[PDB]
Amino acid sequence: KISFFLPFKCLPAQHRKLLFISFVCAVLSGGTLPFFISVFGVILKNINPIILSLVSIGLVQFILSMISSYCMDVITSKILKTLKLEYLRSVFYQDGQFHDNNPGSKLRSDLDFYLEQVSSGIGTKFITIFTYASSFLGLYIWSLIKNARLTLCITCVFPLIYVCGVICNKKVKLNKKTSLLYNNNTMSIIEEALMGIRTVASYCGEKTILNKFNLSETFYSKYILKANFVEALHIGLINGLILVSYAFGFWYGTRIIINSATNQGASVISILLGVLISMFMLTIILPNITEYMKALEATNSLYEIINRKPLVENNDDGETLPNIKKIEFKNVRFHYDTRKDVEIYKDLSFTLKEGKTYAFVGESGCGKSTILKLIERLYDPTEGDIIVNDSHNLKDINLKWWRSKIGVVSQDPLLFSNSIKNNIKYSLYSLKDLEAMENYLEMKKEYQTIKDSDVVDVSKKVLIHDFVSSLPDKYDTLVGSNASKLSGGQKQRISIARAIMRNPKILILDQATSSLDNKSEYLVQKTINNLKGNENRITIIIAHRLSTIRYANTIFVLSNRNEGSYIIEQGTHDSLMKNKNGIYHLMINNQKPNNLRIIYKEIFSYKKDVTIIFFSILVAGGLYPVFALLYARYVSTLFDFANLEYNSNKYSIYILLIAIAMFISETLKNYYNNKIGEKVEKTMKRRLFENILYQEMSFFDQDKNTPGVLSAHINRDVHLLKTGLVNNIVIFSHFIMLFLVSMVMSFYFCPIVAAVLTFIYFINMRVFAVRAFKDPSFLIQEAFYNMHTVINYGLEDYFCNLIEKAIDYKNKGQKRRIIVNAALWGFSQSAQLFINSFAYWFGSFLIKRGTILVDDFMKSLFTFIFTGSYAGKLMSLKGDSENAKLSFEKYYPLMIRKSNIDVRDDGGIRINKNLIKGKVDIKDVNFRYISRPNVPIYKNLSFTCDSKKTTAIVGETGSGKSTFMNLLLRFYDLNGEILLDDINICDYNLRDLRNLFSIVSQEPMLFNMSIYENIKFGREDATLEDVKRVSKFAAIDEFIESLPNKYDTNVGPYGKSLSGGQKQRIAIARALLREPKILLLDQATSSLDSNSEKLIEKTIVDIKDKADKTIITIAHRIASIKRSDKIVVFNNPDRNGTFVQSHGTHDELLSAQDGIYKKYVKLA
Ligand SMILES: Nc1ncnc2c1ncn2[C@@H]1O[C@H](COP(=O)(O)OP(=O)(O)OP(=O)(O)O)[C@@H](O)[C@H]1O
Ligand SMILES: Nc1ncnc2c1ncn2[C@@H]1O[C@H](COP(=O)(O)OP(=O)(O)OP(=O)(O)O)[C@@H](O)[C@H]1O
Ligand SMILES: [Mg+2]
Ligand SMILES: [Mg+2]
Repeated sequence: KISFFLPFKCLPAQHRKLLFISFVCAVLSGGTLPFFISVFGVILKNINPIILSLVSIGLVQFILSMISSYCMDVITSKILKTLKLEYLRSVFYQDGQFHDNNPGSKLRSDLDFYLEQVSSGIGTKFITIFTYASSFLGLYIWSLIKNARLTLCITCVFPLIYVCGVICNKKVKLNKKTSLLYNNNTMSIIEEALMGIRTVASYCGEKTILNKFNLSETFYSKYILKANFVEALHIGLINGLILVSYAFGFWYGTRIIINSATNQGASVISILLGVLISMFMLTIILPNITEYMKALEATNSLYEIINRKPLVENNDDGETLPNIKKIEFKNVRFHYDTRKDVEIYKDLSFTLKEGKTYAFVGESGCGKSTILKLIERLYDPTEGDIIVNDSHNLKDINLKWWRSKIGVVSQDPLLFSNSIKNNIKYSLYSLKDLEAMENYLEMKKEYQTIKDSDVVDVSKKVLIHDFVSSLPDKYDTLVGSNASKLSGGQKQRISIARAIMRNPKILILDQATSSLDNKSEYLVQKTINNLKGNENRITIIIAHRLSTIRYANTIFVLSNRNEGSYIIEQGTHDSLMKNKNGIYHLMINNQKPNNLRIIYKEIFSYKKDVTIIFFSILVAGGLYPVFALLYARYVSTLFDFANLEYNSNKYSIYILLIAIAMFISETLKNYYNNKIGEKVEKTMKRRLFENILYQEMSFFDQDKNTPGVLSAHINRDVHLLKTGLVNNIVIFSHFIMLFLVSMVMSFYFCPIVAAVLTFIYFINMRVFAVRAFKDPSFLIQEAFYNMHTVINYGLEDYFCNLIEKAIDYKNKGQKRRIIVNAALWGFSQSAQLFINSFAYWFGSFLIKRGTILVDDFMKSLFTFIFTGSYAGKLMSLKGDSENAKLSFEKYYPLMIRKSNIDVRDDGGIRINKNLIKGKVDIKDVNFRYISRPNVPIYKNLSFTCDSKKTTAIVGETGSGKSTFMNLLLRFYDLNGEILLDDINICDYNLRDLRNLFSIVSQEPMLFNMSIYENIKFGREDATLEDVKRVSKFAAIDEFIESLPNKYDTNVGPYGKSLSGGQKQRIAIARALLREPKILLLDQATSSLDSNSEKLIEKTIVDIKDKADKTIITIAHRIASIKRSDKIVVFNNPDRNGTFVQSHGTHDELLSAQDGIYKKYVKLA
């Protein structure tokens, strides 16, 4: 065993008393039915006071049962809050090795899988057990005092039912665990598809994903259906065993009758009829024990994750030094966990003092960013040490205080999606929390102390104050998901400002000036190298353009030329190039309302599946009241002896025949339920995702249709249907069949009372049917995608407290919807006696009149007890049925919506890839975004690229360079024209338009498949030989052939298990395999050293030496621009638009008229 009361362990003393009250106020309400029997039996056989007593005990039953339902639904939605908060707080404090093996899409699935079990095992189903177990003892203890030997045969049977459960549970968890893995698999395909929709749409790979989705769901439905078969057999078998035992009891009971009535109604019949009700209660109890025993394992598995202990603990056991000096590596080694057989470092060691600048240079696979991550203690070394100030090791200093001084600008900027000033002010929270919380909550209030004076000047210091002051909502406008609204240089400037604001002692810049022109870079560098406090700090620059590090106290050069990188040179700018003919000299010489009808229509189509369940419900529903015959026709044939033994042997065999029919009906009722529900779930899951995957780009720029929201809709609110909407109907049908059989059985005795009270039961049945700060999922996904920023700037408790205010905001009807359900639950348990009292009332008159007898009245009233007692099951699945309908109503329009720009339209000019000139002409252009329609960008653009020529485009940051590309691929429609071979782009049947282009985007992206499949994206029919051929021009087919599982190696999610230079060359290779007619490049050499850069340049100029390809490029390095044919300059003198100024300079007209190009040539 594990335990019993785990979910109720971590509670305060304010809810434990509520638990005690809810426990005690149910046993009382349960022990009134046998008390009612004991009173009614003695009072019937002998007017106002008795009716008043009956109504009074009914009322106190109502009042006692109303409280237990209110004081139980309050604990449920506090446990379900506490667990979910404790889960995702010991995920932020976990080390980095935990995040490599456990992707973010694997955690959400487990979370919202186990919480469903916990919710469906501690709700209203917890109290029905205890309130129907009291009625068991009330009738079992009564029947025991009279004759115990007749009754104590089932206690010998209790051990046998305990054995089926063990095996029938052991044969379940295997399949459930095997299905959870494929669930985790198919959840990692949705997020990666929605984040990279711009690439999927461009390469037409939105059909390859559907096949993976369908395979992963097909291997899932099989195992889940195989698992939920055993559970339909277990409960179907227990009923049969119980009825067989009852048959043995009846057989033993007839023995004393045949003895006495021969050798010398009846009380024995009464005893057996009292025993029957106990078994009828066990029929209701047992199918809720399992669902409670499923929750213990789930919450155990959750506490297993919550009580994890990582290697790098963020305790408060560290130290606090005065100041920072002399970081020092000493014989460091390191390797990663996935690739245990791939070493990186040989003998890494150096020293760094304060008040100086430093630099790192090398190839694109060495260890630079790995050092960046190794300083901040995301990871730990294996053999060396990072001793600080020659008397203290880094594994003994307080991590919070150490991170309270470092400013970071990473190789991939990661901003949140609220606003600019809040993103810039987030740097200070981790310092104010140190000021307040370590003095004497004083934290949540001092965040207002941060005034709007430092934001202004720190924005002035990065040349963004002018642009941010021109648009509406200066410091209040919001940025989209991953800051998709802004541009690259803008995000770099925002991150630099966020780093400067806190005045760090240590600063680490990792390719921060990659997407910025020469002039702004020079000005920003002049600003940073004279900032206040520069007399004592340590700045660490990493760069590929060696012009920015001309001044530096030391320059470290390192290489790996095949078992580990190492340093080869040390010296300044002047004392390094003139010394020898090393690598550095070569480098510097190189540079120089009625919607639910859609569901039922799908249910009433599997015609042979709805038939069997119907004929099984018809048999399992009414076979308890049919026993009423078996006694009557038996008791009618007691005083006709000399043939009694024949009947006695006959009716026991009839009971056996009924027992063997209970089994089949129950198990076929319980299995085909889930079989029908899963098949609705699959279709409703597929259609939504399929429709969403073909929509346009503006649909994804909206505020609410974010990637973290849609996945939750799909998974959760398509899974809810199977349970709620398809099980509740089955329950209603079972109840209806009980009622329809009981009303037939009651006419057999006396039709008057039946015709009277069926009306009342119909009315009481009608009551049950007709009675009726953003989201949490946004924040959780937004945190899981940007874990590095959140760990660097110390933002765990902030999001923790911020998600609580959304859980509470979503729960507002959580208070009103409970009292209604509690009143209904009380009315279910108290609607039985109010009717019996009225029956006695209007029966006394007719009995006194002399028209109806007492016996038939009694045994016509007694037979409705089953349908009176079964009403408690009409309240176990109400909330999940309502939530499902609400969710369906608020995701149906996504399912039905259609797109304006759809690739499936197959009508238009079909274009062949044999006769194409490749001329792109522009007549006039005017464009404006919908997110902020006051900012004009383009005004009368005019330029051309003729055919098989090379064209270069230079401009200022924010001018619209990476917007022409998007307009050219039908991401956004137009006022103006763009012509390909003198015909507009809107009339080409864009399946072929997107076939002959090939882009190299500004931020590459990869998926969790292998390299072989990522390079084959789009073009499925291709051999490994073509891949080997095309991976040679990319200058990457040496690293891959030094690696286990060369082309079968699995990259991580989004490409995090590779570097930036590799991720980019792989994208280049992917673009070259398609054999494109038009090649679009956008900063294709931003993260590459000069050697790889000139190799790819050799490939490009070789391709340019021959015809049959039209190339367009964008770059800031002046070196790779002179070899073009025409150079186009964009400008924006007054902030109203852009127009062409220069045209066709080609490095021969650099200063003829006043322009900007004459600066960009000389500044670098
Ligand atoms: N999570 C990971 N698991 C396993 N290996 C990794 C992981 N992240 C990076 N690597 C490997 O570590 C090596 C070093 O990568 P590094 O961070 O030094 O790239 P880089 O030098 O910054 O590249 P660039 O110079 O182009 O920016 C790479 O060869 C890469 O394959
Ligand atoms: N999704 C969007 N919604 C609204 N406006 C946008 C969106 N994307 C870009 N913009 C606007 O377009 C302008 C320029 O965008 P773009 O990214 O094309 O410039 P860029 O030339 O790529 O900049 P860089 O040269 O730094 O990459 C920005 O000022 C921005 O306000
Ligand atoms: Mg890097
Ligand atoms: Mg750009």
